Amino acid sequence: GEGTDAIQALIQAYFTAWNTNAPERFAEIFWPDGSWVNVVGMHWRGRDQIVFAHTAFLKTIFKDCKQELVTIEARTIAPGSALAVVTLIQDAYVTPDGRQMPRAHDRLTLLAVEREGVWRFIHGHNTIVNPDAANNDPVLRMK
Amino acid sequence: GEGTDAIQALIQAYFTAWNTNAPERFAEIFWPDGSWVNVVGMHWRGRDQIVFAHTAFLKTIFKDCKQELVTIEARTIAPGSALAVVTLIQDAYVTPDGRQMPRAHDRLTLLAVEREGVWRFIHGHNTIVNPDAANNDPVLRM
Repeated sequence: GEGTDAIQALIQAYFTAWNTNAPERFAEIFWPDGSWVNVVGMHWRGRDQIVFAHTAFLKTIFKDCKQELVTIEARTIAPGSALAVVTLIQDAYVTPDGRQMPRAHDRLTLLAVEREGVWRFIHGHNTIVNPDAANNDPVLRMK
Repeated sequence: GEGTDAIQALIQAYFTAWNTNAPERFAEIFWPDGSWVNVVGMHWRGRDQIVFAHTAFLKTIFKDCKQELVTIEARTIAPGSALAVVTLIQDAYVTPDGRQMPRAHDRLTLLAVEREGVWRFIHGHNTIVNPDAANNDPVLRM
């Protein structure tokens, strides 16, 4: 449906901006009242914060760190509202204080809402997938 | 507002169900088409999965593990849609495989939508707050 197609396009735009180190391209895909929560629990309030932080980290720790889409599971949750759970593979990187982060899958929630016929992101929330934990997911014994 | 009041009540109900080990109460605060992403990136699809997993972990690794609400930052994002970013303090616990997880703050997204006058959660996503990383938050430099 419309929301699924729209959020897929927004996700592609986000990844292009990330991978080409073009953080000046993020603002146009978020509403001003957007929010974000990153992999270490930093909470960004409003688009300007989202963009400032994305820009800062793409200049430093993520300047050579590519992200790769694996799957997008997008759905409409209400008229004018689309939710996606994205699985990506992120390159290894070093934190500002020198900790080596391994190449890993991330699990990213993205939410897009439609206003005046136009879709943009309103929220993102990212978590690193722990590969040591995955086989103990209880839903694997259902059915 | 109305979205923020409705989601505030759902959040209190979620935490009460967690802390009192009453996972049978979760089914009533999620829509059937809900989803969830936990602190280790496990992705649950549909309410039956969300409740099954919450129940399994509350019976085992989280049987004595409380979550304390610190702050709720809730807002309307569309008519009938309310988004909250919740800060909570989670007790230490041991993972199924035997790793010790320390007491920590978590940053939890909760999304509620209204259908026929009733609100329930459609999605949740949780991330552990890394206290070592926090001083690197670029927004502190704006």
